[PDB]
Amino acid sequence: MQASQFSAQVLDWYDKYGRKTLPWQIDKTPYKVWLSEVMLQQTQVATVIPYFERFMARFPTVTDLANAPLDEVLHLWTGLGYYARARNLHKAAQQVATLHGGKFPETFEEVAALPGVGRSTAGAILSLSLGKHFPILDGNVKRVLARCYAVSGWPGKKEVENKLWSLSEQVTPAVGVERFNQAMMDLGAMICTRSKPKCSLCPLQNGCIAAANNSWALYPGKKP
Ligand code: SF4
Repeated sequence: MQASQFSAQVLDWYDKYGRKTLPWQIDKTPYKVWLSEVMLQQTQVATVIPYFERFMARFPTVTDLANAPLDEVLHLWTGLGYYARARNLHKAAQQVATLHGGKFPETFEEVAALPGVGRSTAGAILSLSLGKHFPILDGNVKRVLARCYAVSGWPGKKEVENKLWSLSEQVTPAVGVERFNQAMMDLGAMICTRSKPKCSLCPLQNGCIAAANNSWALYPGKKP
């Protein structure tokens, strides 16, 4: 499907059905988007929301998080699993307090230099909170693009992951990037699911190659 048609259909879909009232979209900031991206990495949204709210009440700024004892951070994380995320979260807050005056960095290289933050998390923080023109590629997004454009192969191989980053760059627009990147997370979470995707509710169904051939189970490829 042509890229300009892809982005316009995703944006029109988000206008009419999209998630717009999550706590981190009210009065968005880079701090709020970073905290939400780290909690969502290995946890589903319904579980994350109460934890996000308790972390913003206790730590209203990144300096408050940096100055707190690591044990108080681990105690509030209890129940989220995957505690390396919490240890990296605290070190990253200390780096922002120490190197950047307590203000969350706004350039890609400085954001991705934080522990716990990779290439997709960095572009999510800067596109969603400030409107910068960066694409994302988490597991939800990988599945939508690999099925729409029939990208087989395991994304654990570099050549395959690079093909997926190039497709995400191509379909991600500059006008409406904040809406588009949230919409691709929503589609991958709620519509183009791992098992039996809901293609009749998908705004890409008229041009998706997997839907034309009922071949969604081939994309992305699995570990060989
Ligand atoms: S039409 Fe179906 S397989 Fe294609 S992107 Fe949408 S939900 Fe996924």
